[PDB]
Amino acid sequence: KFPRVKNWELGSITYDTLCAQSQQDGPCTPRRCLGSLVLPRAEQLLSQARDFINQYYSSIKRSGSQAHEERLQEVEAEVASTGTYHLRESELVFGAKQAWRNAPRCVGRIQWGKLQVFDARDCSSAQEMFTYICNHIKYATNRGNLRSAITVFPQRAPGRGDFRIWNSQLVRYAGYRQQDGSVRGDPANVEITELCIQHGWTPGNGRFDVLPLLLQAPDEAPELFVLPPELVLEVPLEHPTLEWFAALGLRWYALPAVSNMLLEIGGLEFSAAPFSGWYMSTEIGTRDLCDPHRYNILEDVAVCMDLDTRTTSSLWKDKAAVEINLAVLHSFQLAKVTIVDHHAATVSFMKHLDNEQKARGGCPADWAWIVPPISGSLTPVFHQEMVNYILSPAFRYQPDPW
Amino acid sequence: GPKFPRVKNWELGSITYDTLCAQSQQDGPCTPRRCLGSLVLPRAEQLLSQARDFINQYYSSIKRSGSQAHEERLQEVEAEVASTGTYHLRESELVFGAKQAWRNAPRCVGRIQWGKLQVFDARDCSSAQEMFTYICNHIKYATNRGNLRSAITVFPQRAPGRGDFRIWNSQLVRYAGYRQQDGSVRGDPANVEITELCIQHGWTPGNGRFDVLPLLLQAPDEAPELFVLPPELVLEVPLEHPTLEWFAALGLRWYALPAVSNMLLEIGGLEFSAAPFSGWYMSTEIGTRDLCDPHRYNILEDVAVCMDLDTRTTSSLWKDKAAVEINLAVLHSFQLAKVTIVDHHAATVSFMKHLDNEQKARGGCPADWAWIVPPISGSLTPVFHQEMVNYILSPAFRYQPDPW
Ligand code: HEM
Ligand code: HEM
Ligand SMILES: Cc1cc(N)nc(C[C@@H]2CNC[C@@H]2OCCNCCc2cccc(F)c2)c1
Ligand SMILES: Cc1cc(N)nc(C[C@@H]2CNC[C@@H]2OCCNCCc2cccc(F)c2)c1
Ligand SMILES: C[C@H](O)[C@H](O)[C@H]1CNc2nc(N)[nH]c(=O)c2N1
Ligand SMILES: C[C@H](O)[C@H](O)[C@H]1CNc2nc(N)[nH]c(=O)c2N1
Ligand SMILES: [Zn+2]
Repeated sequence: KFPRVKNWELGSITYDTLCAQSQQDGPCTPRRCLGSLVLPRAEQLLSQARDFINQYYSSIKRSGSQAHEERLQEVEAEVASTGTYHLRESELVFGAKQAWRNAPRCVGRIQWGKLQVFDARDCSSAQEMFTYICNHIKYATNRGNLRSAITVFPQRAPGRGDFRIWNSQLVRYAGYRQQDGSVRGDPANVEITELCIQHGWTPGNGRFDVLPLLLQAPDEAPELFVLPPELVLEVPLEHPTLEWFAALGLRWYALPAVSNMLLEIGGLEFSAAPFSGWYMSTEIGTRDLCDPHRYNILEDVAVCMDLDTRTTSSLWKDKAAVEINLAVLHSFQLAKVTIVDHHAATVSFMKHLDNEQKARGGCPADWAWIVPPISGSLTPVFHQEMVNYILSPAFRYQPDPW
Repeated sequence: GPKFPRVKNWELGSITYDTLCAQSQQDGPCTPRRCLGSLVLPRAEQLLSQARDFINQYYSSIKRSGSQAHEERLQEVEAEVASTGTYHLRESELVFGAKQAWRNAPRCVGRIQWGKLQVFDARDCSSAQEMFTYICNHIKYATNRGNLRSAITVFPQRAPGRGDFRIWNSQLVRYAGYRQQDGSVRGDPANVEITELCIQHGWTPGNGRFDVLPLLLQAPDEAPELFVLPPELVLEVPLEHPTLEWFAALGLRWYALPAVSNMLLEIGGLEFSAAPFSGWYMSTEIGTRDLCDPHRYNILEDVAVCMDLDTRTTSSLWKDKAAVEINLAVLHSFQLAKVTIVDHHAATVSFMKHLDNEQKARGGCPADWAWIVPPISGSLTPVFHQEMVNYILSPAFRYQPDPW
């Protein structure tokens, strides 16, 4: 009923009691575990709303108070009359932080209480979305001293189409399918790149061309907006000891800003609610730059290092990957842009686990995502058993809107 | 697609559906409420149904399903259970079952080799002395002077009201761990308990970092007996680095033969409590887990100091750099000593081939992602990008709690 959770490095044991609060089923059954899958495939609104309002008044230590009773009344009155309701700004702020706190795949949750929430629910056009997005980027970037933020656009409504940001992140690089079937730039972005061109964008021809935004107001075709280049902070990549590295012309953007996820609070759904923090370096150094289906630079770098590329057992991939990760860290540090390495991040996540154990009796965590893509067992999270489950408020993946 | 789990590879975009999971007769620890896939230890009518299922599997495998020989074997199994409470496997049934248990092991990345397993039948064993003889024969055969051969030796099954055959050691070859006066451990901290148990049963201990442990072998209803492995039987590899000349001076070594000895082999409801098996190492297990785990030999800082890395800060990636060179030293040293070993890149490549093989042969492959993905360089290997479905099939290897 309550899972025992063991840490194999230290021998310590906890019991996860928080999982009993989960009201949403995941993909696993007693017959088979599907934990490694990336996307597994009024009365109800009212109970989700009540539970959320209960969570909110409990957080400000006012459970059972007058304000608590009357707010529940307002919610019931609104839902009974209209089939929906609306959150107060303070409730939205609480809800956004809780969705972050609840996110099982996020190693950065020690920071969960520190989040700037921009209320963009008064947005009525793709143009207004753009202005809000520009302000988010400026605030969050803060000349390299990154600040966590989320901008929340109008909720879904039974009648109409969603507000949507078509881009999966606010800042990404284009991928241009070449004549010879190869890709120039980021192969993950060929489709969105093609959509932008088809919506009137004049493309670059570089490996690191910042994509325009396609923003969608309800039941309208998406509209194209180019980010002012001064707003988009980038970091040229150099290596502390390998001089030829800077000459690879590699770079990455400062701000990791996820724009494709749905934010669910109290049964209400925010289909556009882009959020940003700061990078953990292995994501750039390992996944973005070294994934075979991404920039795939591993062999290039290894040849520059004069490593024997002919055989796996020289561990040329492992050596090149480490140096690339080092270059990312050195470069962001040099440019004075907030970044965290995987050792520091996982140490802080272990602290987060302990804090949550005391605060809530557990912490939903997805081990496959929490353990970094290099040097897994070198981090403390590798030796930590984790219990995974869905708590609400929650961030939810939504498929590309085309 | 159908009502079976959809399984995606994110590097290649390819999709399969796992239909094999329908064959699972045993619950794992997950529910719709919560996933427990990352936990190491998951929390006569019965016998006969497991037996029938296994016999059905055996006759399917030899293409005689529904035949007279198949029906007669089922009747023979039932009549034996009816009169004795148990039954016994034929030689070829044991061979099939042991191979199938390996094939079915979700945590094993080496399964491309599953059909090549030398099965030693030791079901005639009747004393701890004879267990020792069988184990020495296994080690000699498996080691083969460095040209390693996969093998399993199967001792008699669990029986009603009679004690088990048990090997107390978790592996046939492990190093001692000696608790020091200052609280530190000399040798392998993982083995402190077994080391102290060996001393209690009359072993004169060494005082090195790499002292091979004796075996504690238990025959039915007896105290375990102590047996020292003759040193000429235990092949070891001194560790050196191809370019860093000081590495050899560290005096590190590892043994050639990974031989797991504490797992239970379950076949058709029969339980083989002693059935040690062995293959060859994947290099990251030694280089990363055995040598670099904080709770094991913990040599990362030592090696990083020798490499002159800045160990005072995480962002120098000193742990990552040292771990890579230690892993390279292991591969290099085993290759130099002509002892079979496989790197994590070659092993995960072969496992992807295995997945494709099993997709065609059985419609899926149970696999534990957290164990298949190696402990360094995870996403540099193809298995990181492959979704995996985990479920329990029988025949199976199951973990056994220490007999103490
Ligand atoms: C402040 C610094 C932060 C760090 C270092 C961090 C770190 C990470 C990392 C490494 C991942 C896995 C990324 C991947 O491989 O795709 C992740 C995922 C995630 N993070 Fe955090 N994060 C931070 C801030 C935030 C914020 C501000 C939010 C929302 C308010 C958030 C919510 C999420 C969610 C929902 C995921 C899963 C995303 C997905 O499914 O693609 N994180 N984070
Ligand atoms: C032939 C070369 C082999 C290779 C390269 C290999 C590789 C591996 C690796 C890397 C692991 C994870 C070990 C750990 O981290 O503790 C593992 C586990 C396992 N292997 Fe294989 N293996 C091989 C042969 C075998 C054989 C012959 C058997 C049995 C017949 C077997 C059955 C298992 C089982 C049952 C586990 C899980 C053990 C546990 O739960 O502690 N493997 N293997
Ligand atoms: C198919 C699919 C499902 C899903 N849940 N998610 C995705 C995004 C993928 C996950 N892996 C790569 C890519 O995500 C890339 C974006 N990752 C940034 C995470 C981050 C880091 C620091 C601060 C933040 F605010 C956010 C795709
Ligand atoms: C508690 C517990 C549960 C469990 N299932 N397992 C264990 C042994 C642990 C697993 N992780 C480290 C240690 O096992 C160390 C032994 N692993 C050798 C694997 C191997 C490699 C090549 C060929 C083979 F035939 C076998 C402990
Ligand atoms: C198939 C597998 O689940 C998939 O490759 C996951 C593994 N772990 C991950 N972990 C993080 N942090 N981000 C990812 O995109 C992934 N991908
Ligand atoms: C907590 C976690 O499940 C545990 O540390 C696992 C992770 N993956 C592993 N994978 C392998 N191959 N061997 C192990 O011992 C472990 N340990
Ligand atoms: Zn699961």
